[PDB]
Amino acid sequence: SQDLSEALKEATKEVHIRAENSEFMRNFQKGQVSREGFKLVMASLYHIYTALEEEIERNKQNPVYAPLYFPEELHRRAALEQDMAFWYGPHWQEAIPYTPATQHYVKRLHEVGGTHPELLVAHAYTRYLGDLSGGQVLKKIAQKAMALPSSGEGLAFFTFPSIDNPTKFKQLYRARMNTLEMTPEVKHRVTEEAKTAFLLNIELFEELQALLTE
Ligand code: HEM
Ligand SMILES: Clc1ccc(CCC2(Cn3ccnc3)OCCO2)cc1
Ligand SMILES: [Cl-]
Repeated sequence: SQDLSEALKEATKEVHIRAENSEFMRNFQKGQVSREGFKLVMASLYHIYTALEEEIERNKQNPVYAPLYFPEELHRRAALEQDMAFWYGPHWQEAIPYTPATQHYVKRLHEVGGTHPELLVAHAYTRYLGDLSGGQVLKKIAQKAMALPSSGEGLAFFTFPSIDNPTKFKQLYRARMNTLEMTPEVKHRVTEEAKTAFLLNIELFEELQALLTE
């Protein structure tokens, strides 16, 4: 049939266009982004990734994910912790927010990681394949807007020190992604979960936009 890496690209091209042009994003690309909303986004990602990576570890030995286990090159938890200490200070752990939409996302992550590990790959895709495609353009909007150092403090999340060429790594990852055992049943559910992952995102951005509009 059709390769998984391309079945997912197709299955999410529509919803990607709705997320890329959601209100919050539309605002971010306008350079209009306060420290307040940015910290909000970063804190939320910290929870999302802490959940995703905690589940990837639980299933790293599992053949439904194993081929994609790249902690040293992809994982964001460590980088996000550095960003949390930078934005929220030393005791950020007891100061960061945990909004409802974020909880919904984390809840789903644990469900998949605990009971539908074969779908776990739909979330690594949505999250990591995305981070290797445009954390370059938005990175620059951020630095400009808030006056952040080229050195990287406060933007650890956006850097990949162990990956030289993200485009090339992304290609490798796609190929590896296509070596996983796939059956109609699984290929169907996996792409379906990727659309859900996008919606959880779109929902999260609508919720943050709401909060910021005091
Ligand atoms: C600030 C709004 C966004 C912009 C401007 C943006 C832009 C892009 C661009 C330019 C690409 C690469 C295009 C290509 O394939 O040649 C891309 C890929 C991707 N984006 Fe976004 N994106 C945005 C938001 C999102 C969101 C909210 C998600 C979901 C967390 C997301 C998930 C992805 C994924 C999964 C890919 C890789 C698809 C693939 O190549 O198979 N993006 N994005
Ligand atoms: Cl404000 C904000 C919101 C979301 C992120 C996260 C990662 C990311 C990764 N990504 C970039 C292009 N396509 C996906 O998702 C959307 C924009 O960047 C950073 C900053
Ligand atoms: Cl939608």
